Order: sequence, then structure tokens, then C-alpha cells
Amino acid sequence: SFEKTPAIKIVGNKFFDSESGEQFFIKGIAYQLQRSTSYIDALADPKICLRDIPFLKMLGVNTLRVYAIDPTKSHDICMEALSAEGMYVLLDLSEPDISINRENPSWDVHIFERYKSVIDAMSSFPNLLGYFAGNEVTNDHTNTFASPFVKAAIRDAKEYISHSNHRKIPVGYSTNDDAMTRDNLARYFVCGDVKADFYGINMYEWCGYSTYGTSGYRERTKEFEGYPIPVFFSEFGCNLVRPRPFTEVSALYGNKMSSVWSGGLAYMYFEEENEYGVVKINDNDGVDILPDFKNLKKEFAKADPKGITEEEYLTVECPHIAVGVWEANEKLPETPDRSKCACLDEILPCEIVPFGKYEEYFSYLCSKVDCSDILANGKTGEYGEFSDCSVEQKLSLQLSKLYCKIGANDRHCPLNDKNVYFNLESLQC
Ligand SMILES: OC[C@H]1O[C@@H](O[C@@H]2[C@@H](O)[C@H](O[C@@H]3[C@@H](O)[C@H](n4cc(CCC[n+]5ccccc5)nn4)O[C@H](CO)[C@H]3O)O[C@H](CO)[C@H]2O)[C@H](O)[C@@H](O)[C@@H]1O
Repeated sequence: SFEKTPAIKIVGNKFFDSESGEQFFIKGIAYQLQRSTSYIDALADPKICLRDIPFLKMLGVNTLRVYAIDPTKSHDICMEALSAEGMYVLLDLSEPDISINRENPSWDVHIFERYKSVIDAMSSFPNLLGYFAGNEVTNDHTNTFASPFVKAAIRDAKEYISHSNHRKIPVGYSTNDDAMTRDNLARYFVCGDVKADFYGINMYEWCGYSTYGTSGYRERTKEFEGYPIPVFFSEFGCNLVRPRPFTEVSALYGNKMSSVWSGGLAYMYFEEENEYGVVKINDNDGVDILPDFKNLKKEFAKADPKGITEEEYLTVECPHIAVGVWEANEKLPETPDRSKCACLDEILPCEIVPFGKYEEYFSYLCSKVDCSDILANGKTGEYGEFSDCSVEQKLSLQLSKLYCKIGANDRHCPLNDKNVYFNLESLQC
């Protein structure tokens, strides 16, 4: 049963409860456990989530941000338990080992399959608020060319959801707060023919007992006034001054900011040797409440954002390219084609299995054959025909091209490595 969490929908630049029609404001906290899979999925483990939900209820949150789930595991126990307390989930589609790499960006079948798997695992829950298609991918002026790959991911996640039987859960983006790139990033993700459905900023400008004017919150609010999609703080809670008073919460849900922002999520629930937690899990797996907890609790309790209803509410150019400043082309890479890339597994004479060596093997093979067909350039908007295939498929293509160039036809692939093998399926889309 999900009566207490009706699905939230987007109209214009605001969230709305689909039943009542009241504006939905996010009063949230990040909820994600680490190790000392690589990620831990707290929503796949009832003993973890059912321990914490009572404490989350005390905080008075209506939303969690979760950065990683294991899509092979069940989540209905934790998601229904969250729904029981009126709590929604914002969920990143990526994870640390399967993300768009800001140092070498690609939008490919491997990353897209990860996104699909999370979508298929989590879309049945009415309290799934939205998906993030990326988190701080571009983070400064040196990697703005990663952003077209994220926009392609937004488009393709939205289309995948559209073509599924699922509820059309919105797909957005979470960005950092770098001064040189923030205005261009915000414009880029709503420009042209592809748009993020919502926009989260990881916002740490307000530290200690600051103010609306002095923190920078006033300038941010004036910048995002009239922004065409919902905007919120996907993270907040600068910890320079402790215990964190969380006085930004009073500003965030006040009348000046509540007209522009759709709330935000504190970072975070768990303490992980970083002084960002509101609780600490002890050696007996029990929850010890930390000094920040009471301050966030009081601030959320006092917050009462005056929104507008759905019915009364009902009544862009991409940034130009400039070298060293903004290098994200409007032209996006194509939708990764699993069938095309899977046909390389069939027909290619020389293949390499996944298991440092990528840099060496690409450097070696791309000096002997033309690797243009696997390159992807977000600056120039030039995307090779097989640039959407997996790193292994890309490598295999180049090895196979070298094999055909030599033309011995003796089943000896021209790269001595144990991961290399001659594909017997090639001899038989
Ligand atoms: O796509 C961009 C990059 O994504 C990386 O993975 C991603 C990963 O780094 C990210 O990690 C977040 C991490 O960004 C977030 N976090 C918050 C903070 C506090 C920052 C404090 N602070 C204070 C003041 C100013 C600025 C900052 N520190 N870390 O904490 C989350 C839960 O603890 C954690 O999961 O989570 C994503 C989703 O799962 C992965 O997609 C990949 O590993 C990189 O290869 C890739 O380049």
C-alpha cells in the first residue's frame, strides 16, 4: 500500500502531489552507507532501513537521496516502509564503477544498461520521486565537454521510461557549485531539444550562522528565478561551524526562496569519519544521535513553505563555445545501440575479455589502425559510429581491424595478452 505517498508530478517549474494538487516541497536527507558490490544498498536490507526509518521520521524528512542501489536485489520492503512514513526517494542511476567518466567521457551500452537496470528495479514504487542521470560530471571549466554525454543520458533514460510500462518518473541532474561553470551548466541542461526534468544543486555556500544576503543564497535565488524546471538543493549542510545550526533551512523554506526553490536535502544521515552525519552507527549496530540531529529536526519542524496549488499555477539557446571556459557542444551522442554492439561480439574475429592495460592497448592499437570510429568528442560534437559500444567491444574492433589489415587469416590475433582470444563465432546482424 502507498496511500500516504501519492506520486509527485512536475508542472512547469514546480513539483505537485498528483492527488491533492498541492505543491510538493522536498524536506530531505541523503541516505547512503559506505564500506571501509563496492557500494552498500541500505534499501535492499530490511534490518538496516527499518532501524533508521524511525530516526528519519523524528527528523521530519519527506525525501531521501540515495546514490546507489543494487538492481539485482529486492527493494519493496524498504520502499513500502518509507511510504508508510510519507517518505519519497530521489535516486542516482549511476554508481562509482559505472558512471560517465568526467576524465574520459562516454555514453555507451554498459552505462546505459546500468541506468536501465536501476529504472526497471525501482519504477514500480509511487514514492520514487525522480532519477539523477549524473552527479557533478562536469565540475569545473576543464571538463565541460562531459556534459553532452550527460544530456544524451537524460534523453535516453527519459525515452526508455517513456517506452516502458512504468509511471513516467522524471529524470534530472545534480550539479556542483563552481563559480566559473554554474550559470552555463544550468542553461545547458535546459537548452535545445533535450532538457533535464529537474535540477539539483549541491549547495554549501551557507556556513554557520549566515544570512540570505551574505551566504550567496540571494544571488542564487535571483539567478534561478524563472528557470523552466524545478530546482532544489540536492545537497546542503556546510559543516565549517559545528554543531551545524542548519539556519539555511529557515531561508530555504521562507517566502523569498519558496517561490523559486523546491526545497532541499541535507547531507547526510550517516557519520562516516567526515563530520557530515546526524547519527553515528556504533560497534553494536545501534543508532547514536549526534549534536546536529536536534538542530535539523527543529529547523524542518519550523519550516512551513507557502507554495501555490496546481490549478492556480496553470493560469532556450545553448551557451556558445569558448576555449577554456565552455566546451559542451549542443550536438549530443546517439542512443547507445545494444543490438549493433552485441553483433560485434558475434562477427569480430578478435575479441578481448574485460578484467591500466586499456591505456596501453588503445595507445598501441590506435597507432596501427584508425580509431576515429570509437572516439567521442563532446567539444566538437563528433561521435564515432561505434563510440557507443563498451570499452571491450571498442578495443576488440580495433584489434580485429589490425587482424584484417595484416591478412594472415590464421586465427592468431595480433596482441599477445591472456584476455585476447580468436572468436570462433566469426567463422560461422
Ligand atoms: O560521473 C562523474 C563521476 O562519478 C563518479 O561516481 C559518483 C560518485 O563519486 C558519487 O559519490 C557520492 C559523493 O559525490 C557524495 N559526497 C558528498 C560529499 C560532501 C561534499 C562536501 N562539500 C562541501 C563544500 C563544498 C563542496 C563539497 N562528498 N561526497 O557522497 C555520496 C554518498 O556518500 C557518494 O555516493 O556518487 C555518484 C552516484 O552513485 C557516482 O556516480 C565516478 O566514480 C567517476 O568515475 C565519474 O567521473
